[PDB]
Amino acid sequence: DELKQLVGTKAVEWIKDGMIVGLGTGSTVKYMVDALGKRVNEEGLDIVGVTTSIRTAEQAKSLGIVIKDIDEVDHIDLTIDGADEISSDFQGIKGGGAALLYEKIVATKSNKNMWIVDESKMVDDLGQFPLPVEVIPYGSGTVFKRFEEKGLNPEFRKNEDGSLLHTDSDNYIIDLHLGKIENPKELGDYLINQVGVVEHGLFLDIVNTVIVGRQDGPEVLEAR
Amino acid sequence: PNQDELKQLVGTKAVEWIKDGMIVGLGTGSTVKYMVDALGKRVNEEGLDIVGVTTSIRTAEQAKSLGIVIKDIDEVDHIDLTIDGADEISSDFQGIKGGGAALLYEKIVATKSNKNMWIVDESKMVDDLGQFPLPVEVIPYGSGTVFKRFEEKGLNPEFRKNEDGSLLHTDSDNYIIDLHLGKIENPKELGDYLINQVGVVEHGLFLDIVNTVIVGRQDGPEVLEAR
Ligand SMILES: [K+]
Ligand SMILES: [K+]
Repeated sequence: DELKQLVGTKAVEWIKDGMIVGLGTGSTVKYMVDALGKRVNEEGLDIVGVTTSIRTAEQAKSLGIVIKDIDEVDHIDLTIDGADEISSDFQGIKGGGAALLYEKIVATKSNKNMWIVDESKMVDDLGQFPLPVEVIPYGSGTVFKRFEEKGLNPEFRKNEDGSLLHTDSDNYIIDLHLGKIENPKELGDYLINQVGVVEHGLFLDIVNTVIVGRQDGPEVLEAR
Repeated sequence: PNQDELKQLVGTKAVEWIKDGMIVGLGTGSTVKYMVDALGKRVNEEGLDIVGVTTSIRTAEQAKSLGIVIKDIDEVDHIDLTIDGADEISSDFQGIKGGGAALLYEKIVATKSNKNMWIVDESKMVDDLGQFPLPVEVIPYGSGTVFKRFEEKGLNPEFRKNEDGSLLHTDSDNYIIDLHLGKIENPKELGDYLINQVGVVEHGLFLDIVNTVIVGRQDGPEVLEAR
């Protein structure tokens, strides 16, 4: 929590008056949103937020931040979100919290993307964290069998009570337990070209800046 | 009229490919309607034994009303043959589908199927695809943004509406944007672009899929072996 809070506080230095800002999810982002509300309510910062989730929208609105729908703004200047893993090549896995689709829709509209993470999220190669894939329910068992045959070690995502998780768009999630993803661009191409795959959790050539929480403070890394 | 008679002709001709014990994918549309009627006849009046796998809620409603057994696609381990319609078939046997808004489940079923047969009246045969607007199935969240990207890309998009003017919802509860492209000279490139767009679930280009086409002509059905 200590690392998350220094990073969330540092991140809001990137926000400028007049901006439209995408706000992501996670414990790390929660600290950032609190520090953003601080600036809005003490320093007169004027901005509009777009969020990847309800929980964040409700937090931002309780702080007096104006939130609009994605299709109500003509651009997003900067989106600040967390990540489940970030590799040495600055490719990400996201959607551990099941919102990979809306996260990618917000990221794609955004001019810049910043990810804020503690040190434990930085890996050499992606793949220890299971890769989520959003799948149309009808035929999802057959998609699962294709993934099993390819060697991707698929598992359907469950709610705490063991029922199938349904996403915001009413799809299922299949997590792939891959171990190591040496070629994420090849895997992403395979996945998106499978019938019934709506989106996957590889966020490739997206993040521009990363802020990493280390024991000695936040470190800023430029990706692209 | 003449067009209904051609659709009737190919729908009746198509059911000859159906044999006892097959698992058959059932398409969607006004031509498929005749085929499902013909299949029902063979089931109820000839004791033909098969299992159907549907591509839309409409087709399942028709098949159930006829006593055709329908199984979920994930309850069958293979599909022998799928018989569906098409909005356009090009001279190299590529298709546009989705005029009936069922492109996604149509493509899911076709992909499981060992063989795919399309049944059409002669008006469906084109040299190049594209006069018929290309349907694209899109996630609702962010779909105005997607629409604007297509507009900027010069793709002439239009959201699919019901007859009352409200937005059409597909069986999976997505929207459809039809693209008024006029002529599509490189459909593989176009398919690749569309599927790579965030928020696009599936598109109506059905490339290197169809095996057999039955075309209803003025002098009868012509069977074309595509691949
Ligand atoms: K896909
Ligand atoms: K897509």
